[PDB]
Amino acid sequence: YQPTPEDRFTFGLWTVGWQGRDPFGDATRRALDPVESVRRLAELGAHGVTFHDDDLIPFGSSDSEREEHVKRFRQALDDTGMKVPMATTNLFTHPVFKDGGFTANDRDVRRYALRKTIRNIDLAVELGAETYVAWGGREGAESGGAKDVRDALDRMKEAFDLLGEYVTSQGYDIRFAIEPKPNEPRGDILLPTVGHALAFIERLERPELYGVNPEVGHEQMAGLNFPHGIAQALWAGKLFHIDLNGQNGIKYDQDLRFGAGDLRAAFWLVDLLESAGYSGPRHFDFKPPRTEDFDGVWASAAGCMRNYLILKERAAAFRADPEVQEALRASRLDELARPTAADGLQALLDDRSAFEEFDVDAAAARGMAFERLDQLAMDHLLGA
Amino acid sequence: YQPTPEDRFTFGLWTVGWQGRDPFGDATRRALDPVESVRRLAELGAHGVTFHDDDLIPFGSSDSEREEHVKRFRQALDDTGMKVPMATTNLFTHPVFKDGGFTANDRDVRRYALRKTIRNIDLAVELGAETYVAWGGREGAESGGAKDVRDALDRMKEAFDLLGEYVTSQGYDIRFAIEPKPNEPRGDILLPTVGHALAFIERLERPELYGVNPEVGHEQMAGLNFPHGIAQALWAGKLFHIDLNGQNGIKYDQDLRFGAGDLRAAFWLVDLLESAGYSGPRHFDFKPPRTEDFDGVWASAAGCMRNYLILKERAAAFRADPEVQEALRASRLDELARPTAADGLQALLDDRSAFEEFDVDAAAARGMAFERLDQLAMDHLLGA
Amino acid sequence: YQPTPEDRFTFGLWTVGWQGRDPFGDATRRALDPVESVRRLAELGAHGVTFHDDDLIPFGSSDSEREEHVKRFRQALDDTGMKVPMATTNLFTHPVFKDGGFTANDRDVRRYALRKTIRNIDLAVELGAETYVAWGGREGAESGGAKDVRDALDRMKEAFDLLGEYVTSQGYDIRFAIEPKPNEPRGDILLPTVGHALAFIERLERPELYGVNPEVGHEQMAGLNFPHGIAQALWAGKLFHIDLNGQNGIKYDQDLRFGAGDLRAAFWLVDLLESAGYSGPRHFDFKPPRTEDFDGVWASAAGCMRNYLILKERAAAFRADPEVQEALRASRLDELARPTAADGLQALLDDRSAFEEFDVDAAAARGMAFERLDQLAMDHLLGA
Amino acid sequence: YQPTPEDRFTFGLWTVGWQGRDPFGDATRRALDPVESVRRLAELGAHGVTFHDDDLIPFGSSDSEREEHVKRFRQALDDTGMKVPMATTNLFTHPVFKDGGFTANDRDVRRYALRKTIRNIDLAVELGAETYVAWGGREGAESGGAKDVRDALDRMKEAFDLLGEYVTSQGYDIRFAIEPKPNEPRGDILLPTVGHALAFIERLERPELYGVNPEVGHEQMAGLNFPHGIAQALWAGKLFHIDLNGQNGIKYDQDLRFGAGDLRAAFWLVDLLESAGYSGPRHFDFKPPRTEDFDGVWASAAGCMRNYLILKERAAAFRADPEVQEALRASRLDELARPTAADGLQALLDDRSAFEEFDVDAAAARGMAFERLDQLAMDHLLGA
Ligand SMILES: [Mn+2]
Ligand SMILES: [Mn+2]
Ligand SMILES: [Mn+2]
Ligand SMILES: [Mn+2]
Ligand SMILES: [Mn+2]
Ligand SMILES: [Mn+2]
Ligand SMILES: [Mn+2]
Ligand SMILES: [Mn+2]
Repeated sequence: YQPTPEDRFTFGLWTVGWQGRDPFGDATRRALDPVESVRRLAELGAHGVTFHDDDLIPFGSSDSEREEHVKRFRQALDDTGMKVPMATTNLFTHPVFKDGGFTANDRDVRRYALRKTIRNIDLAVELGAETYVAWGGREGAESGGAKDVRDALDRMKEAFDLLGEYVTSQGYDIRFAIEPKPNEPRGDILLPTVGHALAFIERLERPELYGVNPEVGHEQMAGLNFPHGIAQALWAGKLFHIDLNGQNGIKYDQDLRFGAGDLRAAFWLVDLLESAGYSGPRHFDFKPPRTEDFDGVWASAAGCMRNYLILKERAAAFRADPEVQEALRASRLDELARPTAADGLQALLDDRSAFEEFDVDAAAARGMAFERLDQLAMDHLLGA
Repeated sequence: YQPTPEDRFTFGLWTVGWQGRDPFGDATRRALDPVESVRRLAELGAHGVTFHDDDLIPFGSSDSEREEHVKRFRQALDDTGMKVPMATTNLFTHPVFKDGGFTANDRDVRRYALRKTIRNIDLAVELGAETYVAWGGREGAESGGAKDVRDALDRMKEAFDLLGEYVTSQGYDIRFAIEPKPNEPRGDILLPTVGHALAFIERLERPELYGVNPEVGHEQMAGLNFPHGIAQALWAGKLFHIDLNGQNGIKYDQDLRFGAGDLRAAFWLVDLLESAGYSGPRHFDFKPPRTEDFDGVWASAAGCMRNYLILKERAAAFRADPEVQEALRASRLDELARPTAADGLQALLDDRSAFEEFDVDAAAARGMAFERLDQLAMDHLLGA
Repeated sequence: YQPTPEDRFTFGLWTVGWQGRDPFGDATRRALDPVESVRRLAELGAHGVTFHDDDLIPFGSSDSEREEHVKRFRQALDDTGMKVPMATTNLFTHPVFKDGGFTANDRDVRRYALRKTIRNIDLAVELGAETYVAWGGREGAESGGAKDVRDALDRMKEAFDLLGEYVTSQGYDIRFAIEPKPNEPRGDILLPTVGHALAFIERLERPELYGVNPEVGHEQMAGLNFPHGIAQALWAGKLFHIDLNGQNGIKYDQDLRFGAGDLRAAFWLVDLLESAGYSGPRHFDFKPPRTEDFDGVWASAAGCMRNYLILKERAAAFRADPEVQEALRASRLDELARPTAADGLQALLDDRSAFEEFDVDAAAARGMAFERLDQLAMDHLLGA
Repeated sequence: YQPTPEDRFTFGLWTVGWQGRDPFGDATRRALDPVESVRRLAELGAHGVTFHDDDLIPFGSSDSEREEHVKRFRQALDDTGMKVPMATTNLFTHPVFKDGGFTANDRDVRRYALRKTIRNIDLAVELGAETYVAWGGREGAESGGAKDVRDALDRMKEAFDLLGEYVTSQGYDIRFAIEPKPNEPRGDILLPTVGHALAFIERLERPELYGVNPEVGHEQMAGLNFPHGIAQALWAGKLFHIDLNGQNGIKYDQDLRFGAGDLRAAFWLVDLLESAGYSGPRHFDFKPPRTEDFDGVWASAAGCMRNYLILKERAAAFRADPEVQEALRASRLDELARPTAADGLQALLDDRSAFEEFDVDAAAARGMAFERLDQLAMDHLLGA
């Protein structure tokens, strides 16, 4: 279960580099030089790294400091063969963003948020990133009067439309991936789920330039089924990036290593990504727990990839097993894939087998055989 | 706080008529004749009633029994002046629907589900309903292998497209309202939130014929902010119906009377409906608790309307209060409503006040004054 | 992974016998004769069965009907070698219990609830049960004024005290196991968690006669860690029975087969039961999903036991692995087991190594190595 | 609704003094001098302040710095008439506590945690505090192997027993109040609810010296009913302190001002505290949102007290209303307060009205009238 380049595993600088600050505790680890993280991740078999502007370039850097940080980072990438497939903006840490970036009530803040973003899109392109994530962690409210959501969605559409105009005007080959989250750090976050973000994208001027960046933990913070949401994103053709991690139910954002948390959901997610032929990077947005020293940081990172690969093997074995294929037919998964009424509406209307002569009791007596199927899936997951 | 016809309060037959069966208990009340419910609701000041096919016409009725049930119902409506603004299909109670209606794995069931629906659309039109709700409570799964969600969404789009074709071919003035719910009775339900349903609608052949029917409790079962979801539905122009009730957090679907549950969310919801000028019926999908006899049934129903009207008065007083209007300006809600960059992208790019000369620390020092605003809102809610 | 008698797997009649009624759907399966369930469970390798009074004897039976039902059941038990280790009362299904049994506001109902219980304790003893469960599913409220909880806890203590007096007066070798649940079917249930039930027991007249009957799903409906709660029950010496099943987070009570739901929690639970030497039956309180016919019922039951046995093997392999034993020392689990201050208070107070000479920064630098440990646990669980 | 000294409202230094650091954001406010917070709180009508050791004395202070900080604080208290009813230890912020204080796996850390605590108990007594809170926010785990909970509970009992020995040996008039929380900052926290803490206390050597310090938000993070848990604490005689704030459901610990969050639960809590005659301080453990400047800090604090007083008036009006008193009898709350069987077990056993002649159907027909009662409560809450 040793990772390879084709596996395309990627990590945020802010993941392994998380110093361990939490709402109730100080840092437990020293800051990492992004150069060291690139080296260490490459040695573990990662394919690439991602960044927030402020992870790579200290906030408020001069042009000359900016240049030197980027230079050093590029040398590490060249030294290791690591790629930079995705970048994003930090529009959440600095106090100025306490009520939002793109949907701050203060118009001057909204404009500043756009200018910060646009500066880093230029950098992202310079580094070869083809995806630009946006997680509006500060867009939202703690109280009902603080944020008129219709006006906020107008400001959010305005901002993304301006960004689409900018990338189009520059001829850039980059697309955006909007990351939902239901809450934390705001009491409620705008675009709280995969669904709300998919729906919002359809109202943008250039919808083709935007997709979702769903995160395992975030949908689970709403008690939603993350494989189901990914399936809807896939169905819509909007899965432009994914964040992989673990989460134990409805609570604060834990960002556990991938595999931890809801293990059966991790299994079904890998099954779906691999079955659908998803071609994007398998990106980890996780935090080694603050209990850990650097050895545990690298162990946690390695474990992300290991778990993905173990689940990939098990899901593959599940789908290739003739007994599972038989069970899937027994449960009528083949029938679900066939059109209800390719014969068309009139034919349906005139088909007495769909109504007057439909034997409801005979149909109702038919078992779905879902338990046997799911125990086959469990046996495969556990290698039993 | 006495309801009037213009208030347009409506109730499902299945609401006050709920006999009190729950997962662990038998009925506590006798079945109600829909005629009696129409009479009683009218006496309380309701404007109309809604129905599932199977609430009005016992499942498996002959044509002559069908005719007589509808006749009796129409006499009660004519006797009282009650309207029937909305109808829907029961695609969840009968065993044949145990794996779904429109997304059942069995194709014969999917066709039967469409034919059942289409029959009741004809009835709904005969009774004057302009909205046709669809709550796919059985669409989903308990286990991961049981339901391929991409195939299920294909079958779901197929079904709604056929229904759109049918209403178009008949020249009917009816529109559909899809009701999300995250779970219960399936382990996970497809289209689990307002967002997922909005997104799904945009993929239908005739999107203009479909909106959402969000329910207070259902979004709350995912710990989501129901006023926020309604705001997004409004923003999209897709709020075609609403279900009002109460829910105490993330747990089974309680369907408490409106006002109960999250009271502050009820306040903010009423504020939003009234401020936006929502013109649809204020429909209650609630269940008088099984502890109650018929006197308590009618008390619970009355309480739905009373709470709506008390919250309407308080929200109106909040928005009309010059001190609140001052607080809203202090918190920059006026600024949120103004375009970020009506000057356009280039102007933004060339505006040094948005970047080089933006004083982040001065901006960050500015308080949002949201606490004073929210205590004004609380004072208004409580009449303090 | 074939079950044996020493495995002591037991099932409620109401588990495999669940006809599939849910809040939104009719039964999907016919009623099972308890005789058939005993036969079928024995063929799968179960050790015994448990019952509610009303599962074995239809409510309202005459003495002669009572005798004949018990006779038939006893013949099946004798035919199969199945045991009856536990019984309980149905104080939740009949309408009379809509506000509770022991804590109903109506005193006449409370007395009736006690008499119903006492009748079935006599039967339980006749059948050899040594544990008598009590799940007060109707004890609680939907609204705040309906139930004064201090008075309710007085009535609850009164009832259990009377039951303790009764078993003592009869010389019966039976102990009680109180089953917490946070909600459903009441909006909030009294004694909502393992903790609240442990605390309540300590106030009873004869605390030694009462323990907890925790259920996996029930603690998870509060987002609690079920292995942690079991550990506290074990620590207190109060784990008198356990209910095993699966649950996918904070939602309605799903009662999935054991292993389903939170798989990693199932692993840690089995590890704890086996490591602690728990000697009670491994009882399943689960419901085969209503999608299933009888073949799927028996498959689901078999799967409960299979998953328990697969997890037992993996946990055993984890604890026996010298590499895990090394990791556990690396993480200082050995140190957690040693007294903080067996030297006593004064010695602690006078120990400069505990304060003036304690190097906080050196201590803080020490990693806990928990990630490596947990990846060893994951590898063992998955057989990787 | 102006607060008075008899109202006994108290605040933690760390509440109004919270600088606004969250998991995703830097401080938005400068640090407050505890002297200024004492002055400002007194001007708002608070009765007193509480502290963690590290809120009053910077961690690592010399004896002379310690003395000067305490001196300044005592002058402000004397200047204002403010009291210090409660103190506590910070055993969560410093890295050394990343795996716990009293239940850290490292024994040297456990001893250090005890010595830190004991030092501040001496200070607490010097300042007149009669209650000493303990919130073990770091006691727990993110993974299953990291923490053997039985061993941890042994270490936790050891620590509290040593503290009880210490206060007894010194002749101090101080009692402990253990604060449960279900999670955050650990994945699961030991003693996660009021119930688990009540149960744990009963196993200590000197149980009379320990009670609970329940926090509104914390029980709500488990979706529990906070008034119910308080009622059980009251019933047990163990409510030694309370933390008041707001929380919007199952999510991260929000610490909103009291009244915010679940308003109806705030109503029922105040009703219960006032009806039971609770005599402890009404302590607020809340955080003004980081959106706010200092004006909003003081507004938020004022709002805590205002909401408590508005709810007190409404609850009082509810209980004094003859119509409510009539409704409470109609719902049989009087009967719930009367013994089930003061006649004793034998009498119960011989009472044919409790069994053979109990008319279940007549009893079951009786409505509980809970909806009318709850609408009276709602009308009172809203002043309608
Ligand atoms: Mn996250
Ligand atoms: Mn992410
Ligand atoms: Mn509902
Ligand atoms: Mn509804
Ligand atoms: Mn259950
Ligand atoms: Mn159970
Ligand atoms: Mn808190
Ligand atoms: Mn607290």
